[PDB]
Amino acid sequence: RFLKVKNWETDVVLTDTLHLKSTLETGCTEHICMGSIMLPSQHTRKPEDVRTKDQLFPLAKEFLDQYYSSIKRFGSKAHMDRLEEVNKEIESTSTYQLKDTELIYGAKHAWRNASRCVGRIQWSKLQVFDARDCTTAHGMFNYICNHVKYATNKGNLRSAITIFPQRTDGKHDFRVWNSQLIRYAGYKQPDGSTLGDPANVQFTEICIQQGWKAPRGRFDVLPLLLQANGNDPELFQIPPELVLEVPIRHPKFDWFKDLGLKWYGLPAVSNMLLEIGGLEFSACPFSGWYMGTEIGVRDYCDNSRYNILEEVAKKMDLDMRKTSSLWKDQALVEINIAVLYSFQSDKVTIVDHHSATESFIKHMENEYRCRGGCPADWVWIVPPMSGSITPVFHQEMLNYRLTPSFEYQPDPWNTHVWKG
Amino acid sequence: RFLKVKNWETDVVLTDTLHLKSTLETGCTEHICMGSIMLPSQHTRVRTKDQLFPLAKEFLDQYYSSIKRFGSKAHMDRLEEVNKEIESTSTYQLKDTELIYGAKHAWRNASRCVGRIQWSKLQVFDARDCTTAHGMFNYICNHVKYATNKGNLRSAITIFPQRTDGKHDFRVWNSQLIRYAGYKQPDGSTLGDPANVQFTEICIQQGWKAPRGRFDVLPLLLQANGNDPELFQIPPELVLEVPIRHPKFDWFKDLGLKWYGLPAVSNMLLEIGGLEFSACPFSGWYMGTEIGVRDYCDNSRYNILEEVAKKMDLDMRKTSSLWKDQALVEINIAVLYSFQSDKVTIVDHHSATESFIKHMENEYRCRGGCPADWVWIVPPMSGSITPVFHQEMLNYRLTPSFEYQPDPWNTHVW
Ligand code: HEM
Ligand code: HEM
Ligand SMILES: Cc1cc(N)nc(CCc2cc(F)cc(CC[C@@H]3CCCN3)c2)c1
Ligand SMILES: Cc1cc(N)nc(CCc2cc(F)cc(CC[C@@H]3CCCN3)c2)c1
Ligand SMILES: C[C@H](O)[C@H](O)[C@H]1CNc2nc(N)[nH]c(=O)c2N1
Ligand SMILES: C[C@H](O)[C@H](O)[C@H]1CNc2nc(N)[nH]c(=O)c2N1
Ligand SMILES: [Zn+2]
Repeated sequence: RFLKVKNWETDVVLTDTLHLKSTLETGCTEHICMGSIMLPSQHTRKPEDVRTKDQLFPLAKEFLDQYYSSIKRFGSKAHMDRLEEVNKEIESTSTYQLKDTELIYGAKHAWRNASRCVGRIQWSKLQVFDARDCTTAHGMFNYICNHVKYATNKGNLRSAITIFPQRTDGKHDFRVWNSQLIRYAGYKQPDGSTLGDPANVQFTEICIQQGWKAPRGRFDVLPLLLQANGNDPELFQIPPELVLEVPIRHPKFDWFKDLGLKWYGLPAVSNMLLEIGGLEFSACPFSGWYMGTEIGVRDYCDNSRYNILEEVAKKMDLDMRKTSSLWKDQALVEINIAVLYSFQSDKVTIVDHHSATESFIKHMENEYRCRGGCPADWVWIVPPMSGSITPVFHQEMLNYRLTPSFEYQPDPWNTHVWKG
Repeated sequence: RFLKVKNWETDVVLTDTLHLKSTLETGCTEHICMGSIMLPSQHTRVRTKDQLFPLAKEFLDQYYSSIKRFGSKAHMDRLEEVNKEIESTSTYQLKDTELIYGAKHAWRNASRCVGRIQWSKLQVFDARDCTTAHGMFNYICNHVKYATNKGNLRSAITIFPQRTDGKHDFRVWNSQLIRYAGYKQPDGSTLGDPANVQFTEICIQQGWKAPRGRFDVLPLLLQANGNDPELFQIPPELVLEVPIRHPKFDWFKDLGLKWYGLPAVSNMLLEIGGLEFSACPFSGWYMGTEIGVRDYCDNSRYNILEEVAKKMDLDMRKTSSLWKDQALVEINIAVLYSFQSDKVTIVDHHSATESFIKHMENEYRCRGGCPADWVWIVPPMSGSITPVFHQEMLNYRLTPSFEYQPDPWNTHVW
């Protein structure tokens, strides 16, 4: 079966056959589309769902078939020997270890398969750091520091992922309790207002309970809370000289610097789960570089985040009485101009949403031609401002789940059995 | 099976049971989501005697429930009467009350429509007695004048006779009652609206005398009883237009932009209780972004971004100056400002999406849900600063419904 997608701006039609290799489920049915559900059950991974031999060798075999195909060795003796070796290791030890080459392939293809990621043109240039020999939270801290230094590269950002030991019985998990490696604290005040990043209040409170001495400012970089081998997590402070930040100023508005805004340069997601051949890597922080709107639209202008639209619109002296003045849209553009101006001026890698979406369309067409498709989630790919003046708005997309993959997992403070 | 949707800005959670009453199909499966396909086969559209009575029964069931007469004598009598009429005539006719209910509920069920908070105030014009294209023209002029109301726009639909054997179809060939012509210039580009180049051709290539201008109101091409379609010019005094100026940039007027007040979709199919109304033009009032973002700034449409930005003297060397985004906001300020100045009804995308969230809350509370298509509900600019961006939505197909149908010129047995 073949499936066509049309770009309604250019009339380019592409044909998807890759969806036939889709294994996991979407959450939709013929009678209901769940395409706007944020974290459906099919995109998450409960740690209690630890796999049996029963289901593991078919997942391994399918991964290894894909791997050996990509290296033009399908059906070779190396291929058959590896299948044999993995089979014996499973029935004997109930799990198996990936080779270094397989791990690198797996992590690159999990990103390649991430249908919500607009930055996938870069997928083949991922630096994979093998941390599967790590045993303690202190060792995790050291690996994460090296990831941050490497990825940051003094502003010339480089994509990277660090992969800690895989899940065994779900009782000895490695977890990074931070949602991102670098994030600002948030503090609920007694008067109900929030200081700092409202999205991080709950995690900030955990850190404080675990002994963090909170500066209680608006942009305090959170400590790392790291869990090795299923033990209680431990606190660590990232060396501040490793945390690259950018003060936000506007190229025309001199008062903008006086808002006191900054952001960090390195977006590094650390709470997702990497699935490769049925193995589950519960700690696998990865990082790239920012698209401007992630900071300028969502981080700064979501009502439930720093929420700076009013103050910016006040200082611009826009007509704030009626929404039809579009004072919110005007301030939004100026804030996003400032984010991009500030990063470029400091020579920190950033991409604007016009550039990123145009590159994604080129990536997607290439993937149709060389791979037979490119799974893509329109709801997430379209940028959160100026949607229809980017080319992805007009692009039909097919969403399906391929493995290897990144999955969501429950926050560990909800599942952890505390040792004390 | 009893599903929940969450708003991530407010944490409000709603429970949906209405989807269990879904009848048509989405195009998705458990292995693939087609949520961003413009026109799956299901959203496009002869009925045999067999499929028609269950459809009629389902519709009459929900109608008599809505008036609290489910299981009443009147209900059962109507069921058998339509049953008798289908067995006999191979179709049936709706009572006026059922027609009005069916139309309002087709709008209520339109999961892609952000304006549905207004669904119950729709003015239904019964045109089922119409027999000719001149009669269709008369009915449409009356609709346009009633709906326009000197700029105090009112929602309305006009329903022409239902499909019979599929050979006597009533169709409005225009996609909207009021749209601007488009012509392929000899110099290579496109004058007017590029979206309407084909239809503009079929007007000339059927008789129209085009002014070959940039904002020429297209004539109506009306098809009655399956005959050949006929041209009619809508009286200009009935077509309310708005010159587009900016409340700060005096040069804006020199761009020469205008738009019409009345958005009136004319090419969809209305399905009520199995019956098919192939000609059912309906109208409401614009959300500003429809004109300013899509009509004016789409690259396949009037595509004015570059010209506006040049007149603003923005740095167009690099995309990262966000000159497109700046111009886009100013264009959309001008649209709202112009309509508001001329006292023509318009809603901005902030007000409309806030209204839709309130509508969703009402529908979940009083109906058990509200089918909604996030890809279409979220506005084409400033998506995440509108509340619908953060609102999870369940998309499913309820009937009565509006459906797409093939363009007539591809189907007409000429
Ligand atoms: C290199 C530049 C990159 C850019 C510009 C980029 C951009 C984005 C953006 C804007 C999103 C939407 C998420 C949101 O709005 O919060 C996203 C999602 C995602 N990105 Fe990328 N990304 C990049 C690199 C990477 C890398 C290196 C990885 C992994 C190796 C990755 C994996 C993902 C995944 C898994 C998601 C999906 C999250 C979900 O399913 O909810 N990205 N990306
Ligand atoms: C009164 C104010 C109204 C507003 C502000 C409004 C707004 C919108 C918008 C912005 C869209 C998106 C489609 C596009 O971008 O081209 C839409 C779709 C739609 N509207 Fe409404 N509308 C209104 C009235 C009505 C009425 C009176 C009807 C029918 C009686 C209706 C039926 C529909 C349908 C069926 C669609 C979806 C077409 C599809 O499935 O692709 N609307 N509306
Ligand atoms: C690697 C990377 C690059 C880049 N430009 N941006 C990112 C962050 C995007 C991202 C990537 C990702 F994989 C997961 C998330 C979490 C999204 C949450 C879910 C609810 C609220 N938001 C976010 C990562
Ligand atoms: C009644 C009405 C009100 C309003 N504010 N806007 C409209 C027009 C919106 C609309 C409503 C509708 F039902 C159909 C269409 C045509 C869809 C095409 C196909 C892809 C691009 N557009 C458009 C109608
Ligand atoms: C409900 C809705 O799915 C949710 O708000 C989504 C919409 N699209 C998104 N797209 C991106 N890139 N990031 C997001 O967090 C979201 N949130
Ligand atoms: C391919 C994609 O579905 C297409 O561009 C859609 C996206 N969302 C839309 N949303 C609305 N309201 N109107 C549209 O025409 C579209 N076009
Ligand atoms: Zn779907």
